[PDB]
Amino acid sequence: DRINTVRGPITISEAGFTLTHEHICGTSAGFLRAWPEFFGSRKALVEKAVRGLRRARAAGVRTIVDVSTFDIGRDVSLLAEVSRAADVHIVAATGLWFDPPLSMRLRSVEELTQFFLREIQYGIEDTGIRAGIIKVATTGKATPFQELVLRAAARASLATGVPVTTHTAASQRDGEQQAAIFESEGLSPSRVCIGHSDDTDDLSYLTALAARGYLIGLDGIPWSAIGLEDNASASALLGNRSWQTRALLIKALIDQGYMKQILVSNDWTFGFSSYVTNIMDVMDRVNPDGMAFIPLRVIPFLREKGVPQETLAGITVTNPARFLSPT
Amino acid sequence: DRINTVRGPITISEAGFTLTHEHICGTSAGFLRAWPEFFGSRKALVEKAVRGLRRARAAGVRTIVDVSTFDIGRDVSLLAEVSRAADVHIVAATGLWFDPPLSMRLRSVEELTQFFLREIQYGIEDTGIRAGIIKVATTGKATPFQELVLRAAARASLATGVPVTTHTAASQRDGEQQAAIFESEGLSPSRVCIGHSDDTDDLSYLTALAARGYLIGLDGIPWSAIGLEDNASASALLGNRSWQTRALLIKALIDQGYMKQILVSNDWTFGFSSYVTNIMDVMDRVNPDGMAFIPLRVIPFLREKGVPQETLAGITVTNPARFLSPT
Ligand SMILES: CP(=O)(O)OC1CCCCC1
Ligand SMILES: CP(=O)(O)OC1CCCCC1
Ligand SMILES: [Co+2]
Ligand SMILES: [Co+2]
Ligand SMILES: [Co+2]
Ligand SMILES: [Co+2]
Repeated sequence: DRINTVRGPITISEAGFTLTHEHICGTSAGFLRAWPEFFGSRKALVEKAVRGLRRARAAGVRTIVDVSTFDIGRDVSLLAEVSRAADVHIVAATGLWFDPPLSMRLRSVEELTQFFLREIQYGIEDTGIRAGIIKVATTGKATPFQELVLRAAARASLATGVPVTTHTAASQRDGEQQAAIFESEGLSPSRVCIGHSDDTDDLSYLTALAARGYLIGLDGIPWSAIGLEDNASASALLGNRSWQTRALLIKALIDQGYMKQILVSNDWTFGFSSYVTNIMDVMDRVNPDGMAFIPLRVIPFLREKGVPQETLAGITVTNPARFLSPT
Repeated sequence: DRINTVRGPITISEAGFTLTHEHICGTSAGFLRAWPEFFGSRKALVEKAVRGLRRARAAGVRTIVDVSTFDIGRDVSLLAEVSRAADVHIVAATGLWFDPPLSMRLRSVEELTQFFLREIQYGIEDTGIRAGIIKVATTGKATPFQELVLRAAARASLATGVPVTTHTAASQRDGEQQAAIFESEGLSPSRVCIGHSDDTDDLSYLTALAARGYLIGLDGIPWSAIGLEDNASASALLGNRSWQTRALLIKALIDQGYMKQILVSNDWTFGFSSYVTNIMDVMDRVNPDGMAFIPLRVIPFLREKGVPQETLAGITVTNPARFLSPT
């Protein structure tokens, strides 16, 4: 009923339309403070983020969950500033993604548990801002360290009730390995979202996880490099599957009785330094709507395909509410 | 005429006895701010660092060059606080070591040149504290990215006059490849220190580089894991060669007429998170003197072996002053 946001505790009824997997900035630990000029300036990044979230709010969005971890360069002070200026609730994250520095990668499962617990129970850095979600990641078969992160995430979740959201290489069916590891720790499937699931057309994989109680993250609907096959870097990241094909997976899962298991988002950002230099400009040209892509283009598309507004309201309001609530 | 420290510009004479390769904290970008409890607390680390530097000061040290780069988790505000309370000048560093995150590893030579220049000319983060040295690294044959860092370092040094200091896998003769890359950029050998040179006994390698005008960094004299062969992690880090063996390389270069090419240090720290958890405790047990090891143990050892006082004063005061001075 009460979740932690970057502005403090709010009631779950106030969350409303929620985008479950977003980023204010896709960067690296300490990078934004050390080289803000990469993004023009910190002020330019703040202004871009505020304009984007205000446009998303005008379109219907009330809350975004920033799944940026320590290693994605999460700066909660930036999240707080943007949240207040745009009047959009932002849920901060803990956990580790696939670029942890030596000081993180050499740690034991017990040490990582205390770090994730510190960020949820005490606060992130010296801000007092508490995390409301744990972000973990695997890119194919889990490395010994990634297995420790998954276990530590599960132990932190059981102690606080806070949910776990994942990054997967969906074509490699990573969700199954993640699921098995979470369940070996006693974590309930209802507290986990298997993300980047829209990167695959394998419905047998998605429905099986959904049947076990897992939340399915169809979280990168506008990600498409169709038309830009000459740009090798944009093709490798955005993929060659259309926004429509990704959006039709939402309909496919509703039609198989799993409307309560779907979580939708854009996996968008306002700053991107962890890849090639031109990537943010390339991405903004592909999708000028940004985070507003879900209520402006995806919801009307699904209404046109036959999905009722009540089901779409259930996926964007009711589902994230149940997922984010500490249980 | 003036060297930039964490407390502002100082004259050449104010530098005095200088330790050319040290660290206040050996960590990772953003780590100290995100998990200060790893070091007990930030207050505990500051207090330990201030005591250790005051110990070094009473023994003769007036300046240390903290070669902690962005990726070693350099926190210039921590450096400034410790410097003020201990009354020991600290020269901060720019550059990149062997743990760059995605946002750094994906950058071009031009972009990295602008980052290093920003840290020398403008300042580090939002502190206004300017770096007075560029730290780079290779661990065997240079990787494509490490070659870009060395080139960017050379271009940054040529525009500012600030020197370059390196980390080497000395047994692999890395200094020769580093030298070839620096010289191809038009960088003068007198502006470069080939560090970790005390990790090898190959005198023909050290003398050839010294004859070419390079400064030889015999920078980790107390590093020895003799007596603790049971500790796999400490053995792989510190090595099996004695401090005496490392210190006899200073005498060996003085005997072959390269007194002017020697830079001595401890490569010590007060906090260490980029390795195994108990490493700082193990290191403090091996060498309780810390940064005071050079004037308390190495200087009297060399005095007993036949090296005169004016020669040792030349290595510890004159050589660093000439190296650090922007030329
Ligand atoms: C490879 P991944 O989909 O995690 O990349 C993310 C893209 C959005 C910013 C954070 C990184
Ligand atoms: C031999 P290496 O430079 O990796 O070890 C250092 C120890 C002090 C902190 C920075 C790292
Ligand atoms: Co991801
Ligand atoms: Co993401
Ligand atoms: Co080193
Ligand atoms: Co060092």
